[PDB]
Amino acid sequence: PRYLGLMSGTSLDGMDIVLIEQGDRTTLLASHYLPMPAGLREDILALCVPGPDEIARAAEVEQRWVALAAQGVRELLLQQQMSPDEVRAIGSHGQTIRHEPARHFTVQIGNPALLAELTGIDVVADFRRRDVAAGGQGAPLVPAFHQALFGDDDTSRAVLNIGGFSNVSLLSPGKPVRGFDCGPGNVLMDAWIHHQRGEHFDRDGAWAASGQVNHALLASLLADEFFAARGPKSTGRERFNLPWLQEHLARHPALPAADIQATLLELSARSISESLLDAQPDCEEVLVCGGGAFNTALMKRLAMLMPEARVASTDEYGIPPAWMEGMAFAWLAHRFLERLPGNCPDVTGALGPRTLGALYPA
Amino acid sequence: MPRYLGLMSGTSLDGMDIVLIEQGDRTTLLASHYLPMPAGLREDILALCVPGPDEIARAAEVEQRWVALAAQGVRELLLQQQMSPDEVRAIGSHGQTIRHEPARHFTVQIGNPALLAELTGIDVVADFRRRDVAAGGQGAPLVPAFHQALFGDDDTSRAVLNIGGFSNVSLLSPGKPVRGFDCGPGNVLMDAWIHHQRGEHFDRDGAWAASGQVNHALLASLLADEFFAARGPKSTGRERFNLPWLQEHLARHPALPAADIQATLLELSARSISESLLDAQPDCEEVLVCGGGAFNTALMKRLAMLMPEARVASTDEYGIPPAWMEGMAFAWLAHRFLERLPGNCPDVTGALGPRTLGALYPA
Ligand SMILES: Nc1ncnc2c1ncn2[C@@H]1O[C@H](COP(=O)(O)OP(=O)(O)NP(=O)(O)O)[C@@H](O)[C@H]1O
Ligand SMILES: Nc1ncnc2c1ncn2[C@@H]1O[C@H](COP(=O)(O)OP(=O)(O)NP(=O)(O)O)[C@@H](O)[C@H]1O
Ligand SMILES: CC(=O)N[C@H]1[C@@H]2OC[C@@H](O2)[C@@H](O)[C@@H]1O[C@H](C)C(=O)O
Ligand SMILES: CC(=O)N[C@H]1[C@@H]2OC[C@@H](O2)[C@@H](O)[C@@H]1O[C@H](C)C(=O)O
Repeated sequence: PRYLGLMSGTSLDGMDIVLIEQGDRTTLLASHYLPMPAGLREDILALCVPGPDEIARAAEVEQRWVALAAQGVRELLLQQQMSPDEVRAIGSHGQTIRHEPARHFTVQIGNPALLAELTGIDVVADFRRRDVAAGGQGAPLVPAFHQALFGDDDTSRAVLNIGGFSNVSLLSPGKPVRGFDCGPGNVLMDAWIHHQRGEHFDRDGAWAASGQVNHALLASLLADEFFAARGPKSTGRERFNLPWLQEHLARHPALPAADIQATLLELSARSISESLLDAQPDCEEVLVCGGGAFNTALMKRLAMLMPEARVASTDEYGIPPAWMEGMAFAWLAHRFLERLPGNCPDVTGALGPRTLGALYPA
Repeated sequence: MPRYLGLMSGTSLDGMDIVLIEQGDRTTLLASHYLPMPAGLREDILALCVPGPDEIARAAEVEQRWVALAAQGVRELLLQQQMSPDEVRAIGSHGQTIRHEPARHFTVQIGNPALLAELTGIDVVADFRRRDVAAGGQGAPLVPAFHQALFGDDDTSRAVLNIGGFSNVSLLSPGKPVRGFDCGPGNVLMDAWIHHQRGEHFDRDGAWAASGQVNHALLASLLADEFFAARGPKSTGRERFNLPWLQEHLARHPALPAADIQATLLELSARSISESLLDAQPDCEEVLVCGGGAFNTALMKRLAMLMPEARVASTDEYGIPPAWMEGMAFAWLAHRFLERLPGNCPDVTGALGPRTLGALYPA
């Protein structure tokens, strides 16, 4: 059977649409990227902070989100010369607008009934909430998929997503899959360069690379309680955001903006490397996915901070780093429909294995 | 002959209805259980029915408590019936409407079905309205398909009329597609007015209304609302009919006695039902009344007088308790989802066509 996966992550760069075949293997068949319209991007970011009239605002924003998703699905199908009927189901994450696992809730918008109506394909959606209901963080969910791809008897591996947020899957032989969110990935580097220069992101980490790390600031940032925590943990824009950074910056006289950028890159690399090696000290291979894999400067620093391990993108292993998250949700649709568990209890802290998501039939 | 639970909490927020049916060749009400709505939860839910601050966080927390209460209701029914959760195929859960905006193409029912599934250990089918809305429909009312299944009769033009917080009718005309719509306020304003004035949750038997005098001028002004003039598919809710709405009209006429305003509100519900029902189904022979309005003696008497051509009676007279019809309908829709039989009526909702309604959250 073939499955579509739809992901729109933290970074709000665009929508990912993937087509896989699931048999004994998971094979990527096709992909399609649609950049996020600037208006829709702003309207989603506006829902990530508490504000007024959120029920109505969210209901309208998610109509536009779903329409874009359905358009992307249509475009992939046309490109591949396939009918919808050839696809078993779409696995749709939706869009996170609030993540408060401490308060036992997570909010992904993306009106699945409307996605089913527009695409003519069954939709499996709302994957995180059964994990949270069972006492879990609800995140990260990719570890079960990372296992399916890269679980190796002889090799101690970390599979590292660097999206807006970073998260790692620890694949240790003869051990439960573990993992967690490491902290910020691209989110603060993207925020800072956009705040300062109106750029979307820091191309190849060049701006960061042109600056010097500021020790006082780095120490300030790394002392956030999130970094000290071990075991299951998940985060989001609730914690790591421009106001948070500004608060730290206020405690010292002004710095060059590129030094701040440089420190933000070091924050990402340090929080990742230290949480990864704290959990899996005998790691021999770090398999990097997400768009952070294209930040040359970041990838260099990760290799330096983890000299024991080979740091490489998943491309080496036949999986494009950009499409890993899309692939995961396609996979999760399959897991739903076969009634196999989608969470990893030692990742999320949930009471046990759970079937994740909900079916909206065409 | 599988068994389904139905879980419903309507706009009146009086409480939570849990039903158990068997769905063989026909629908059989096996059991029911009623939970009063805790006062704090009722207020928290109402607070979400009007635009306000921090709604995403407030709704997420409120629904935790709604689901916990629903789950305890399910447990209590199963304990009373000496049943295991494994004996139930699925729960059909409407959730709780907090916003209904058909003209903006959205409707919002809270009630975290994944948590409901976790807590009950029973498969949940929820989120019934949004596929109909997706297909261009009102999303409401959804009972007509169930009403047709229960009471469809090729000999008799019947109307099945729910009088809850809001009123809605199912028009079962022999040889014709099922039609229907919300009629207007049911109990919502009579409840709101007596609570506003005296702190009562409802006007028992419509005795307070009956003591007052209908104000014909005020009545005409209320019935002049554009909603009442619309025909075909239409749906409404607290967004339209609420205390501010009444008060804008009250600031037309002099300082009326509160009992006269209550009498007027009763007549408003009676006239809006009678006028819309008769307009759509002049041939109506029987009006079968369900929902809590069936228990308002004064209202039922007025409906009878305003529709002298039809036999007006509660569904009790036809072997379904008026109180439990809605819960039964959602249990039935869980069934329809599983069998992939359509849940909507396009000539009711205005949708493009028949649709499978709801979403499955497996235990
Ligand atoms: N050439 C590059 N140099 C530096 N950073 C890059 C480059 N290309 C992409 N990025 C970063 O990667 C980010 C987007 O990665 P992505 O993995 O799509 O994030 P996401 O949206 O949070 N996750 P997803 O759901 O997988 O799309 C951008 O915002 C940039 O910060
Ligand atoms: N004895 C009675 N006399 C008068 N009114 C009554 C009586 N018993 C119940 N009611 C009314 O019935 C209402 C509740 O009916 P119910 O059928 O539970 O509505 P609901 O389902 O919550 N609303 P909705 O979702 O709009 O259909 C109460 O708020 C009262 O107004
Ligand atoms: C609540 C939420 O949307 N978390 C995202 C986010 O983006 C990265 C990281 O934080 C991860 O934990 C999760 O996404 C990926 C797809 C996951 O669940 O594995
Ligand atoms: C949006 C919404 O929840 N509408 C309710 C309300 O309560 C009565 C009436 O207005 C009806 O249209 C509907 O409920 C019943 C259960 C229905 O869908 O038939």
